[PDB]
Amino acid sequence: DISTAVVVTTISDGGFLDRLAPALRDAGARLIVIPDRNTGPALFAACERHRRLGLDVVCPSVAEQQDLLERLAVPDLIPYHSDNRRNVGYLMAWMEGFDVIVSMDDDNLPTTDDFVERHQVVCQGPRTQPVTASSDGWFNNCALLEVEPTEVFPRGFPFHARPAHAQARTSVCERPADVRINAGLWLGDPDVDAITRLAVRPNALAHSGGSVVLAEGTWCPVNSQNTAVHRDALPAYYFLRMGQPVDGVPMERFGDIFSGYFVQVCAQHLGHAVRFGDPVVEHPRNEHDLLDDLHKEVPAVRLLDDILDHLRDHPLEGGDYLETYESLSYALQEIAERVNGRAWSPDARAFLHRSAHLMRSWTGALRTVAGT
Repeated sequence: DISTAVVVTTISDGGFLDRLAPALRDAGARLIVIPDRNTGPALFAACERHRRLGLDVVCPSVAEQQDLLERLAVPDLIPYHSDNRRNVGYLMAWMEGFDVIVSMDDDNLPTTDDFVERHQVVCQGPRTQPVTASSDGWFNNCALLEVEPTEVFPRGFPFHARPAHAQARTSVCERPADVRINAGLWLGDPDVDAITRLAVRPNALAHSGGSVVLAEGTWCPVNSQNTAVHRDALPAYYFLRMGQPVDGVPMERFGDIFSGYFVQVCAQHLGHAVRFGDPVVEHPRNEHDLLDDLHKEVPAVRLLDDILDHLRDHPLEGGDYLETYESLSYALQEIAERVNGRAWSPDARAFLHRSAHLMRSWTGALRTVAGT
């Protein structure tokens, strides 16, 4: 019997619970809600109300969060006033021993009653199955949706790849694959970068293309808004800390762009696969300072293409996700000094070195829980 924990970090009143609780109550999943400093006492009351409405929801105060993190010798790992606190749920799910961790934004909702069931596709084992390859090494998961004005790419999709991608070949082949990451897609406002939402304000109308499993060597960004990770891969899913300056501008909003590529690079080196498609969620068009999104995303966007390129020519070592993830952190340190370009000021290069330390601090903590 497959156990599942859904992880959500929020500073809201808690109102999403009222419409989120159905899919998770019926499937008997656990919801881990990770509050921050600024989370009013509304949520906790919504937490306990929904609990004896049947739902297995837990909601640890910042105080409980910091007790746990001190015991794991990681008091400074996870900052406050940040959706990085997601990581606290990840850890808790992994300690309690769930099979499936689903990362959810406090912002979208299941559109089907089989939501939890379809995310269990990451516990079906290795089997031969249709596998999707792309001659350019990239796959565009938004091609699986009907958007509205024009075609779009996902947030985190590399920019150097987009012009030639229309001329790439897509294959499908029955081959051994082992799905460990299921990235479910989004109706309404699709997960595009700020550059794209300013330009075309896309609207995702339907899920039309079914689902796919990417061949080794075919990559695609994976966010943490509607994503199932098998407990084994959880170690490589550390949500990257934002705030590092690129040429003086502090990076924000790409912590899951890095997590999604890091777990994917890691999964593939271990013979595992990323899946895209169902279960789909609806993400309401809740617009805000789109210009401020852009200023926050441009620093990370200026780096990501060079980082991806160098990751393709860096072999990793390791037999499990922890060992592979630490290998990756060391590769990022070498990439940091090898890479060239106008955006690679000394603070940008140092960004890779600090995240690398932070990934190893994260794996250190996993090692302590698993040592006792």
